[PDB]
Amino acid sequence: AQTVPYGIPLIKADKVQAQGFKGANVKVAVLDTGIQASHPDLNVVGGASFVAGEAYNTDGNGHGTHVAGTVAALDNTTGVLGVAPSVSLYAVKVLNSSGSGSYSGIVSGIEWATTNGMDVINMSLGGASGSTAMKQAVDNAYARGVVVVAAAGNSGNSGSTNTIGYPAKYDSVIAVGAVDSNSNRASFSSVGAELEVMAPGAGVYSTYPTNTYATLNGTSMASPHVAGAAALILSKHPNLSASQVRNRLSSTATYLGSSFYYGKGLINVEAAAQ
Ligand SMILES: [Ca+2]
Repeated sequence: AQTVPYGIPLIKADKVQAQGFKGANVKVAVLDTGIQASHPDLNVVGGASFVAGEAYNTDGNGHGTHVAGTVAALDNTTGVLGVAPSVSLYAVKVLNSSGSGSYSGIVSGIEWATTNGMDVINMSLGGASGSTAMKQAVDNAYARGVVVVAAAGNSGNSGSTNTIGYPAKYDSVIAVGAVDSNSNRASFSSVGAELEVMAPGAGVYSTYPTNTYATLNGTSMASPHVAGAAALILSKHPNLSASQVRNRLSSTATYLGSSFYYGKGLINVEAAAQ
């Protein structure tokens, strides 16, 4: 039996898929802790590792495999279902088994993706400080027509302070916040002026290391929902530029409240791709 995470119906991804658009021919790269490529519910086409001692196709953490599942868990009779199950999946390992990585390793990942013709880049990661090299790698991938999506951060609320991390904070990157199955913002979801859109990030069920599925909380689970949506929109309107895809996302977002806590609102892929 194949389970369908509340995340996909909530963003209306099920309606677009029903139309026949599943992200086919779109190249999405997940910049994470890698992916357990042997997982029966995932199809990794390629990737690269910029972390010493670890190949791109193994996930000794779980984070990468789970984020990858949210974007493209195969549409079969088992496991879960991704937002864009027909996407071309690339695993770019920029974080080690402990979920950490260096600026250089990440910059190399961003660069590799841009150079290898990735259409969408997912970065479920963030740090308190940015780097000018990271800022250029991102501004360029975006300028080169690549859709860059990043988790906004799990620093939650803290008085009236900006808790958005990098690279989510850079203009060429879409900062994704998290909400639960009731569309209520999750208390851990970072807040700040740079917040752009919200997506299911609380209790999301997805693929997990050694042929299984688990549930996790975090803006990291939210980001892959927006990356899968970008891929859906593109599988329908191949001619759109990254800038246009991104605008359709924030323009057709279901208003939830102040932009500081929700951005433009919960994404609606049916409205964005129409
Ligand atoms: Ca499946």
